[PDB]
Amino acid sequence: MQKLRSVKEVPQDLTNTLVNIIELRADFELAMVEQYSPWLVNAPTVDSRLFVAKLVSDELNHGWQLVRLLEEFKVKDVIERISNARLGIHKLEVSNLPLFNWEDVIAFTFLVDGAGLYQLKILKDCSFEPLSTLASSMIKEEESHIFFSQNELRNYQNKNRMQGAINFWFPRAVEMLHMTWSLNETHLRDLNISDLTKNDLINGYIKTTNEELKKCGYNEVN
Amino acid sequence: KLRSVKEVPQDLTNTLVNIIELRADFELAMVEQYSPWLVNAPTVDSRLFVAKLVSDELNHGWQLVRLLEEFKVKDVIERISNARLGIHKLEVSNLPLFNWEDVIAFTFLVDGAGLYQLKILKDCSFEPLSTLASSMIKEEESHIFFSQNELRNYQNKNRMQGAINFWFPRAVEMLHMTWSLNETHLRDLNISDLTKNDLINGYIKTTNEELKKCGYNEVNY
Repeated sequence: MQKLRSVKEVPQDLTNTLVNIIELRADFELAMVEQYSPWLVNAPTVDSRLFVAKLVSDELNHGWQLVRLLEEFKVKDVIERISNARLGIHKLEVSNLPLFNWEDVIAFTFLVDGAGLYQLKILKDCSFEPLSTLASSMIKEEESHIFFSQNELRNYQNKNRMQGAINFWFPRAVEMLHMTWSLNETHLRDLNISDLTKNDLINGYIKTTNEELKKCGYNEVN
Repeated sequence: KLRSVKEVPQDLTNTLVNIIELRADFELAMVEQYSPWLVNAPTVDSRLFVAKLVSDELNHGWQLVRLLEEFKVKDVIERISNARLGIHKLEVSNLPLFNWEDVIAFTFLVDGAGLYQLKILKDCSFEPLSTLASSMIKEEESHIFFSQNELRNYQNKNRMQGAINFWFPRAVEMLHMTWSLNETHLRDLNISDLTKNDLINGYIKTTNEELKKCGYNEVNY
């Protein structure tokens, strides 16, 4: 397919869907800044606190690189809405939930941030070059978040308390993946990202995640 | 020059531990003080800076705590780890930064005053602390540079002056908190400059000159 290097190369018909895709991703990552911030001080170990600092730094930098992409689209009201968004007025329900306990941080990183990586791997093939380049550079940082959470899962002592957190966040991660299904299918095909709304992504996410949970010593969520 | 804890005489150990503890507590308190501003700073560049400062202070603070592990002071390490707003050593470390002008004034004046002390600690006889103090100077100087730019660009100059007038005497008070340390022990550790009046007089003089160059009124203590 032919690439779209600039906003000038994007037809007016595609702008609203492309803006909404970038807005949704910017809001998701900036919400993580609020959700993970209490754990800079309260994470159980030194290495854990250092990781929370890295993730917060990564999501904040990712988030404002996405918002900087929107400046080229002349959508000042969308940018102001993203900037003023706080817990309770984020787009996704999963973005309006605080992470009160350490097992919520682990389960959220592994399952919700995990589900977001499945979407990011689709966006790396987007016809709009500024977004596909930005999505590709973010994958390595998100994979280190999953790797850390996988290690925290294996090392967690209260396996019953951890399972309870997995059982809470797993269906919410699945519901989050369904939130793209309202986007224009014709616009997604033109942007080469129609894989976002197919059932195969959700079935593949459930299958692989349940396989990883088993391998980490936890019960599958079905 | 003292390369390890084995090389440190017993009569300096308590003073050296207290110096490292005080610095570790100051920097970890900044994590709590600056954390609300990751989301609430007024601009994108401001939020990015708060992330960098939080990351810097958290990494240096826990590197300072790692030094105390060889001194056999597990109760001191546990006290530092459990410290939260209200039980930090310094009064200035128990004050939240409620408004953006408090963040600017705190960075420029309190973190500024801490850089004056850090420049003295870079010459400490105890090698693991002097090396650690030297590596943070560049990171702390970027915090001051940012706050100087935020000062110049601040629109409500009267509201900014109020924040300066509040934090300047508290930064001066903070510098006096080393005056309870053993003077003989500080000379032996080559850090006696910490308790000299020249440091406080030089800090007030330079800060007031720096304040005027940014378009603000001097503070007389």
